[PDB]
Amino acid sequence: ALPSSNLLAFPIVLQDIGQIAPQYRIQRLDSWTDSKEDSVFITTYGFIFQVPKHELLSAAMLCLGSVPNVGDLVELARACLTMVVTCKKSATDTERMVFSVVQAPQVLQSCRVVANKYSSVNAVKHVKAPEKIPGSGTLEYKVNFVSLTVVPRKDYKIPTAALKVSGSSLYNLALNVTIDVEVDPKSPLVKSLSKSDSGYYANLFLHIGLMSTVDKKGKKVTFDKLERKIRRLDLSVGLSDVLGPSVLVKARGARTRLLAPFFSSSGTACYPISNASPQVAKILWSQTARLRSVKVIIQAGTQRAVAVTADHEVTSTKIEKRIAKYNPFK
Amino acid sequence: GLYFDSALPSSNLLAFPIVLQQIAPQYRIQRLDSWTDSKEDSVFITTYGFIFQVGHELLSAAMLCLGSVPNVGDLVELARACLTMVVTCKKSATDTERMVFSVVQAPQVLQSCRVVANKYSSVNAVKHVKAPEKIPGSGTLEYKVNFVSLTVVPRKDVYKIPTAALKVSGSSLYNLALNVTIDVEVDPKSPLVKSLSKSDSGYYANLFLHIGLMSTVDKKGKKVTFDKLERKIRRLDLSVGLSDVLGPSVLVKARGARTRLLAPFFSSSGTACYPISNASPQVAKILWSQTARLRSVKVIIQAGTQRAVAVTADHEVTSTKIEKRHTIAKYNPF
Repeated sequence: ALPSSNLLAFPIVLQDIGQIAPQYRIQRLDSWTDSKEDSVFITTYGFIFQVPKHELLSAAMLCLGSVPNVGDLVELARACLTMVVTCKKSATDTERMVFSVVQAPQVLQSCRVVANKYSSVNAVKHVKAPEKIPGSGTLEYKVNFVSLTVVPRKDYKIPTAALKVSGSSLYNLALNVTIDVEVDPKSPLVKSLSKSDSGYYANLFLHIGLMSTVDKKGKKVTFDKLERKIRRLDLSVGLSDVLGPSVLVKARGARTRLLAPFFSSSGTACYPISNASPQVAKILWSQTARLRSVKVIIQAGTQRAVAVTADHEVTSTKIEKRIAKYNPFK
Repeated sequence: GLYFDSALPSSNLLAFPIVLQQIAPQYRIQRLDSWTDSKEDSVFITTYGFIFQVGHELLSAAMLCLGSVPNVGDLVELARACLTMVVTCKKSATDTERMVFSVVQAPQVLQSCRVVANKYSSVNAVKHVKAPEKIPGSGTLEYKVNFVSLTVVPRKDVYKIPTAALKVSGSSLYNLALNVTIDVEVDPKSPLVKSLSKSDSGYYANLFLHIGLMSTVDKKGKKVTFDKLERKIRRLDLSVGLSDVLGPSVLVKARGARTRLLAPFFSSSGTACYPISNASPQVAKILWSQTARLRSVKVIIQAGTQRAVAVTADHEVTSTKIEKRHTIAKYNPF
């Protein structure tokens, strides 16, 4: 309380039985290296209505893709509001929400969702409460919040398969991230979070790369050595919105050969929380948040071994500026 | 451990932490087998319980499947043994957050089930933990089993469709699907109401399930009509129930022959089983804690590609039979 974004928890909000002002935010990842070839990543947030004649079922999240870093950004956000979108349930291996673009301004025509006229997304990652969405009827999605992020050719989402690579000659590099969330203590959201005296916070565990267990001359890397490599890697970590709430990791120092594919050639990686942990992602649709702590953790490199081998904590990383505030249009 | 008030079933404590602020072990058995015996028969075992932090603090409800043992012994003694298990857990991650359960002690009757044979299982956390965001990614944690749910069925009947055959799409196919609504017994004071549909009777949950594929043409030439498809589907003679094999799941059965496209969506004995925790993790975990039964199941035709679904209204065809005997049943103390 009281940013207007809190309503994006619907229906898990106090007044759930029975448009207030369209908001927008703009985040630059690197305000010093602005280019016309940078991409503007655009996320919508809003509400699924049943067809007043109009019933509020759920908050929902719709990624548009990107557009070149061209034009005035606040007007690009205004165009996101005049978009007309319909959605139905569907399902493939899981429940899907199919959104259809009915109409959209010309400025949005080069992003993937608008170019394709549709988007089909995992419903548990994109809808607050899919159990609430009828399998039939006439449904509508109303965009009320627009969030744009300008990102330099840091392009860098690790392909999912590479996040699942594993083996007994490897360690799994991972981050134990805790996130403070601002919330009304009488909100039902509060139920699923931890309580400290510093406040309510969420826990996230995130796999960030891989390392070798073994020397150039066969066995075997000492912990001290491993931690020196981690230290040199000199991590910084923030919260962002880049097609959904996202964890940004930046190495300011060199990568080892195994860690190298897990970052762009400029030392950055972007992790969509909605794949990492879908319940944390949806919380952050609605509540302001910032990193409480980030500890870097080493675990064995197969889940079988994770089960029998204790984790090695090393150090904290800096917290690198994790984000924009929602504002009304003026 | 901790408590829950006398009015409601203990199974309702499996909502934790989604509860408004004494509990003994329980079991339930579902029989999908015939009354006679065979060694095609297996006992699938699901456990439900709580992850505690030792540093003794209750964090979240959780579910862990163990796999299956042969149908031998006394099933009430098999269930009792499930409580003797020692299980720790910790977070890990690959592409997604993982919960890793480590079986530290297990009784001899379980030694052949998958999770006990290996001494661990590593599961998608959002599907197996009510509130993964409340679990610390370090610290001392234990999984304590309090509910054990057994399902006896022949092995050949638990035909779960592999992910890829469920994504198979096509311009000249129809998406055959089920629109499933589920009545759930829940108290109105319970926080869980928020995410449910208000019924004239009570509360329901909506679930939309992809079930097979059908051709837009008749073999030897197009183009199948409103009426012929109805024919084929009524001939399929679909029946649908709930159960707890591999967690809360939807059982789907066809009495009739399958067309060439539908075949692989059913076993040679016309059965299929869809874990809800894949279709919808949120409905699945509701089902941990509340009793429930099918409210209604309509058969639906959508286009064969997602692109086309988006431009095409759903055509509702018929309802299915509801196996009134197969429901999300309640537990009994030992």
